[PDB]
Amino acid sequence: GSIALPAHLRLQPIYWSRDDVAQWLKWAENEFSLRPIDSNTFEMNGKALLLLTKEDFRYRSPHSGDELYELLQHILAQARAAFDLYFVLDKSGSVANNWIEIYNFVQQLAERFVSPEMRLSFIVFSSQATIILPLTGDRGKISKGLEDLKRVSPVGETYIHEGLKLANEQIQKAGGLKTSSIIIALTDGKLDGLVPSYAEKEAKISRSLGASVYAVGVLDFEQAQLERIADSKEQVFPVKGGFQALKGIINSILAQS
Ligand SMILES: [Cl-]
Ligand SMILES: [Cl-]
Ligand SMILES: [Mg+2]
Repeated sequence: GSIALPAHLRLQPIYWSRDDVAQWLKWAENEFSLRPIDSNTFEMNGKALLLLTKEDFRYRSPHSGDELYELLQHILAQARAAFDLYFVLDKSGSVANNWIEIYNFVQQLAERFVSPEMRLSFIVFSSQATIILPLTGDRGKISKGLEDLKRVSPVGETYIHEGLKLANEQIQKAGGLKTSSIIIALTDGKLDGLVPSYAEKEAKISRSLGASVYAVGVLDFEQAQLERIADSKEQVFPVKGGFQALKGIINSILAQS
């Protein structure tokens, strides 16, 4: 159910400009090996595009119209799905020179998930874990949540199982059917002592609650270590992957609905 939508394109198509519709068309054509689509085939914005019928799509693109209609529908269906995103953020001394890297990632990601049925929660952890921002879809509270993350000063050990625990406890209380709970751990992978075991054990609880566990490594990280925390190796993304990993995880999350 994956749609490799370009990063630029807003999550919701009703905000697409006339130029976004052209760019969607150019992308769809290379992504899906479609026959040449005239860039003048849909001369309208997203609002207008949502009013065309499938048969209109066929009139306008006899070769690819039905496919483009369904492609839109999937895009729209994932843009309206419910998501609980829980960011588990490493604040240990291992990442002191990389707090920049973690924060700008969390912010880029939060500024994309803006639909009314998307809530976010910010959790930090070092030796202990703390909830900076309780799960909420309130943009105003989320902004203060971001402003608090900027002042985080990284210190301590890497007790990542404490961080996942605070995600779990929130999911227990408001996790629901048709509410894809997602966990995004931004860490460096340097786990000492029993933390690897407790982490792999605690990520299973997340999977036992219906949540999907994504791992995002910062700077130089242990690839194998994260692979054991995330659901699959396909759910591990390097933060240094820039706009390319950032797109990848978005569409991976969106296709969880
Ligand atoms: Cl929309
Ligand atoms: Cl450490
Ligand atoms: Mg560390």
